[PDB]
Amino acid sequence: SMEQVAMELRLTELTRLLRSVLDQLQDKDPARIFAQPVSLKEVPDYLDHIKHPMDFATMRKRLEAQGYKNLHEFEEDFDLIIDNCMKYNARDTVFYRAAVRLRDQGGVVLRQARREVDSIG
Ligand code: NA
Repeated sequence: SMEQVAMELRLTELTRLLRSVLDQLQDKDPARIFAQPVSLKEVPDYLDHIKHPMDFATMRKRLEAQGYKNLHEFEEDFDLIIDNCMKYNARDTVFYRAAVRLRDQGGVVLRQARREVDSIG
């Protein structure tokens, strides 16, 4: 149906916007602390601590399968990246501090992204 096609065109346009949002968020992590999943080879106990791991590559795989239906879903995953890090790592570490910085800087990007997704519908 044409109704189905139009919904698919909306999903595709959301995906295009979320890709640009994701590039912008990832530029706020120049050290690439959040680029890849935490390795279970190098933190074997990780899954005893963190129930829902997340990272930018896993977000990008989901994005390219057009697996985000709205901004809320994408934000949930971004927040997991930050929130997992701040729980596993202590306040005085380079990791926790990189999470704080990504959060603060990412908040700006997401503030306007929420306006653009509303605005363009
Ligand atoms: Na902690």
